[PDB]
Amino acid sequence: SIEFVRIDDRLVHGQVVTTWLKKYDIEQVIIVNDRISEDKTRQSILKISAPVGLKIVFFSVKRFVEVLNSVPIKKRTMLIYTNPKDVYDSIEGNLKLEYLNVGQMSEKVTGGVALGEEDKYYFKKIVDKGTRVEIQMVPNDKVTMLEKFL
Repeated sequence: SIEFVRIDDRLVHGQVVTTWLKKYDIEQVIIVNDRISEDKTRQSILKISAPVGLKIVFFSVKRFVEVLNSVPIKKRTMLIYTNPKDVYDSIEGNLKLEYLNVGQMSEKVTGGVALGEEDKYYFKKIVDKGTRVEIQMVPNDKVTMLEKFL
């Protein structure tokens, strides 16, 4: 029951994410990131910043792939990544991804997304695997298809 997967440098920072948690009626955010999965300090800050009723879990890519293949996911879940490489590695780990939302990436391509060489490489692999990829900060924001810049 992964409802929504998003690439966002802010993660759970601000009013940006909560629009998405309302829209998809999210009960659970999984932040899938190696560094954050390592770092209790940034986990504590993100837990401190999360809205009232939200369960937040942190996984490395490896561990998340393992869980994905070993555990059914009941709660309505939003996955947040910070880069397309971890998304593609999750796809090879059997994440079925028809639609991928890109929030903020901090070179410049559009207002909110700054792409490197690695980013363009993996984004191209994602769009190649069939995934529909949309830059959109907020549900009311204008959609731009990322393939545009690939």
